[PDB]
Amino acid sequence: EMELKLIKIDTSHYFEKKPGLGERVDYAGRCFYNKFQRVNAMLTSSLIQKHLKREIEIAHNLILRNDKVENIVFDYNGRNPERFYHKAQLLLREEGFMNFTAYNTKTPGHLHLYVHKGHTELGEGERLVKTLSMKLAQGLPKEWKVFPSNEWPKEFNILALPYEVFAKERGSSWAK
Ligand SMILES: Nc1nc2c(ncn2[C@H]2C[C@H](O)[C@@H](COP(=O)(O)OP(=O)(O)OP(=O)(O)O)O2)c(=O)[nH]1
Repeated sequence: EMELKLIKIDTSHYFEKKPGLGERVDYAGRCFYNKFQRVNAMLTSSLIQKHLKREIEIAHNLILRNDKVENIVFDYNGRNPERFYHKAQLLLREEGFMNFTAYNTKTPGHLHLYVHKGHTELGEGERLVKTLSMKLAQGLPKEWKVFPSNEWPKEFNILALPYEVFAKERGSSWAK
């Protein structure tokens, strides 16, 4: 199971997955089909339970007002989450990140790994997560996407609510 965990989800609005298809979006010379509809109403406790029951499929917006993000995220889409998570956690602690949480997503094997950085300017967070992704791809075949990213439209920087906690690490360091 899992109760309520602090990704510091923005609850002012949410995104609902719709059947289809998806609405065409052109972005940076490329085509996207958007299968999620923004809902301009609060993400309530009621709605999350419905999501956990799989009666609905809701996503929260990674990008906060003033283009800040609270988390950078690895979206792992492979079938070896334990191997992925092991190499990711070694990389993270080493690059200074000791606070992160991996959650199970809808497809067995898949995860979202949130790195609990704190409010970060959007561009900087895009860059930092890309750089980590590159470092990680040296030691593992790339079967993840990273968030936030400018590779897709701003509204595709959303994450389906997590279903279960896969793993979690916490810590603090002090030198000199
Ligand atoms: N706005 C928008 N966001 C999307 C769309 N497709 C995916 N996303 C966002 C929400 C998803 O949680 C996130 C990662 O996409 P994935 O296809 O890996 O889905 P997800 O991780 O939720 O499930 P899974 O890997 O299948 O366990 O990307 C879309 O068509 N429109």
